[PDB]
Amino acid sequence: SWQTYVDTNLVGTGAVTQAAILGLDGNTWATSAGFAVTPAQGQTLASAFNNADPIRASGFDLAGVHYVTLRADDRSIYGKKGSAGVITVKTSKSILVGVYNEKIQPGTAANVVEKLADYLIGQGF
Repeated sequence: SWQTYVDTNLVGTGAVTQAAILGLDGNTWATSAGFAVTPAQGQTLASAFNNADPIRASGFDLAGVHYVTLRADDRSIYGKKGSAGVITVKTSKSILVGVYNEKIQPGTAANVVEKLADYLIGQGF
């Protein structure tokens, strides 16, 4: 879903000053930011979603960013750390990753990512 919205606003700063689309062990789709995630991107998200134990306690880490992760098991997963935030939710067989800094509020980005998804939720991937 963020594919076409990745090369325009959604990523430039249409809610997040950075965003990437990874997940699903089938392949990648499209990313756009200033951080290279290790090759274990789709392998760290599918495994991180085991029992909300590793992501809940201690939190998880990536190339150079990490969060505490509050809830992660229902369907959406927008984690935060107190300054920046990474909205990781599923849509069209892909987990968008709204990577933004403190400039964007954890609510202004969760509101736009909630409506866009609302469109792809009717189907459910």
